[PDB]
Amino acid sequence: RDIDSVMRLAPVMPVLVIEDIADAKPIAEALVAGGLNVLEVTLRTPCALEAIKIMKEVPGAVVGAGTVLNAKMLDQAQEAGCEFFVSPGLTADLGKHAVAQKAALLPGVANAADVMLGLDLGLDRFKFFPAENIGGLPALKSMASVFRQVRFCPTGGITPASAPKYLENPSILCVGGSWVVPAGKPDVAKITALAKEASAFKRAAVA
Amino acid sequence: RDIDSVMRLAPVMPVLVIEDIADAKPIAEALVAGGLNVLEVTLRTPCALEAIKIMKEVPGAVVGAGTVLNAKMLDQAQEAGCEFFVSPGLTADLGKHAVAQKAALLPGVANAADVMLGLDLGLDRFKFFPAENIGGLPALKSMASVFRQVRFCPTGGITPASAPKYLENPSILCVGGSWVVPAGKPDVAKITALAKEASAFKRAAVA
Amino acid sequence: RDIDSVMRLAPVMPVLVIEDIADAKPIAEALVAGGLNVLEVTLRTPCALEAIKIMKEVPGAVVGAGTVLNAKMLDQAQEAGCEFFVSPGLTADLGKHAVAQKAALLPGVANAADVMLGLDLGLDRFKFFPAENIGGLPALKSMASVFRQVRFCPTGGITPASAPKYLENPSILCVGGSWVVPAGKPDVAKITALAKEASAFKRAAV
Repeated sequence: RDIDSVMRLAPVMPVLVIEDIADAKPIAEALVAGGLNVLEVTLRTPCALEAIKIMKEVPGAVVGAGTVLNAKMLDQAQEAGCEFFVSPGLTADLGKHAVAQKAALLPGVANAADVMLGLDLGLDRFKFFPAENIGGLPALKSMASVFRQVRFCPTGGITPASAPKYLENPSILCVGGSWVVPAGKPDVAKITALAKEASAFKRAAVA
Repeated sequence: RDIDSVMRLAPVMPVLVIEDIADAKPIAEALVAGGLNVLEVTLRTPCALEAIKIMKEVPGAVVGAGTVLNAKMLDQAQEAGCEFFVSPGLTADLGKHAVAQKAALLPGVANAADVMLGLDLGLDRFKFFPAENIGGLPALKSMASVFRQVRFCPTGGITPASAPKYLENPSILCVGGSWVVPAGKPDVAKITALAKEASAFKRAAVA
Repeated sequence: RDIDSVMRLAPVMPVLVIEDIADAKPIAEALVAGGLNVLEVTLRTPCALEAIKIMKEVPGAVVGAGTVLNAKMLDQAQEAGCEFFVSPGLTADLGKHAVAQKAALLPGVANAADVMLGLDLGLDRFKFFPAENIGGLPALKSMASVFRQVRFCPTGGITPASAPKYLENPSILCVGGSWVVPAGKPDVAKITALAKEASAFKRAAV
């Protein structure tokens, strides 16, 4: 499954920071019950690859790795069973490797030079990151109107209040956010409710 | 003619999106009558290279291509007769190719690394894009005071109201804007009047 | 001395634009008397390498070069006696060269791709520049929370009022600023007082 398809499965891609492996299964189950099957587990905590291997066992879960900073990490996340890969930015190295490896990479962009490098490598789906701190929807629209063939997932500072505005733009296939898994102790009921709310967001884009 | 000379010809560089080839000659005539000889035709529409070939026949018109994403597009724009090339960002590839080809490229920058990559390739004139979404004049002043040898053309969200503020800064040679060719149906009188207005903007950099 | 140590010496790294070589010694003396020993002399003026050579003779001065755009300029700044190097951004070339040369480079980053390139080269201390124009503390926090191993010095639009907010974040080791050497005629008393004031900023990191 290529990255464009992953982006269309759900309106919101939860960005998970797993601080305790005990939380992995319940978080994943709650998200999936709520209709958010596509899970980005960030490689920001030491227990992240275990957490991935655990969520991967949850039926319906499409588990990816975030915070993939280089080819090494991408290779590790792959071995662990990740179906796609998110990185906060793009380097030529990470890109060339993802392409070579047929890996569904969703790399971060912040400006035209980033997208252009992406395009040169044969990539056309990017994470706009960190969205709210680098110009927000206005900045993304400017990029979208220049790179017509490109589609985005904005992440960074997006909330339940701002997500539907981004999703009204057809250049945006989904948004990333952590508001869906709050605090630090998992409340399966709260998570499932926030996920239901979020999985019902309308998108302009043909999903 | 090198890119610095192009930038000094006029205070405003119209950013044209030509949707109907019938409009190319009249738009170009109107702009040139108005004192805006330097025309950026964006490669955002299917008829853009024809349009360039038409405007190129207009006496006094200095026609360039915008939205040049890669070396392929640059080569095509060149074959078509473009005198200069604008891109929304800069890659090492597009840059090395422009330099090699002696093409007057005016590439987009959004931050210091972009400028630094430009400088390494032997380029010192950049488009700051999309200006109003990446910090505006305050951001551009910061860059300008660091890269003293560099000069800019900001494009992106600039209006008749903001253009003279950018043009007061001597690091700015001109600005790009699309306000000069409004709507989608050409009014030669309106265009010429808006161009006269804009061609009389004072610039610190050019008397 | 590596770059992480330079960053910890003082809370504020003055960013100096020396417009007149006569001003170099007095500025450096005043800053050092004020407890800001770490001086970044930007290579933005024609007299900057002379200025560096002068400030380098000032006892207690740790002099670096700023606005190092490439390997050539780094090598020149080195020859002139600089102990560390700051650049507004990072290129693979400048980075590879700094690493190869064991030079304490503090390069500018503005987004994740910049940091990622840094990390690939073995660097983990960056200047976030120009801070106030590319998202400020909020943007920096977003970066810091993604790149947990990295530490920053924000520069660009920082003031005495905002500097302590940045320094409360433990990902930030120090800030750069020019407010400490005002105007364009040096007032040794004003400079020393502003430097004392700035040298007493608390930092979460140190």
